[PDB]
Amino acid sequence: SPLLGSSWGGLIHLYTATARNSYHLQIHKNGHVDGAPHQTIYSALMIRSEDAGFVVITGVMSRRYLCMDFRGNIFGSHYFDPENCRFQHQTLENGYDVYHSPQYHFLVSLGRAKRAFLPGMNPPPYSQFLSRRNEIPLIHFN
Ligand SMILES: O=S(=O)(O)OC[C@H]1O[C@@](COS(=O)(=O)O)(O[C@H]2O[C@H](COS(=O)(=O)O)[C@@H](OS(=O)(=O)O)[C@H](OS(=O)(=O)O)[C@H]2OS(=O)(=O)O)[C@@H](OS(=O)(=O)O)[C@@H]1OS(=O)(=O)O
Repeated sequence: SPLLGSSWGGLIHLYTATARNSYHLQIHKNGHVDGAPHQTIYSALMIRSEDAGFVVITGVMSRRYLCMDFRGNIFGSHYFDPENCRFQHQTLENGYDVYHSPQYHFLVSLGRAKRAFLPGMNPPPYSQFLSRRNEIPLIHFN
């Protein structure tokens, strides 16, 4: 499905390129967040950039904001809460990206192992992301 620059929707799929098992972050209609081996309409995200490297991420099809609780668990919420739904984004020296809670420090990741982004150490491979341009034709979104 060859798409033009004016037909991919500006949507991005976050892929755990360096993890042992790589997936695209998926936000389901019910708010559950997991991984999809290949791009799906539910892994298509709108990543809104703000100042100072902060971002607000929304799953286009689920209509939910990516949020995180105090334990680092991520989920999709229909309601935006600044204490849980805004992340600090940053590109590491190795070229991959990480997203972490400015209040809880935990890194966004797909599995049960939650790790805090702390100064003086490197984040684990499973928490590193690569932004992949959406390749799913827009007719599939709704
Ligand atoms: O926190 S831990 O130190 O215990 O590590 C857990 C995370 O380790 C990974 C790899 O991390 S990475 O190196 O940064 O990429 O892999 C480990 O767990 C997976 C998933 O296990 S699970 O029980 O099904 O959930 C194992 O993969 S698999 O064999 O099940 O397919 C890994 O085994 S293997 O090396 O692939 O053979 C296992 O590695 S190890 O034994 O700890 O060395 C992350 O999983 S990953 O994201 O799928 O790559 C783990 O993250 S997780 O949140 O725990 O799932």
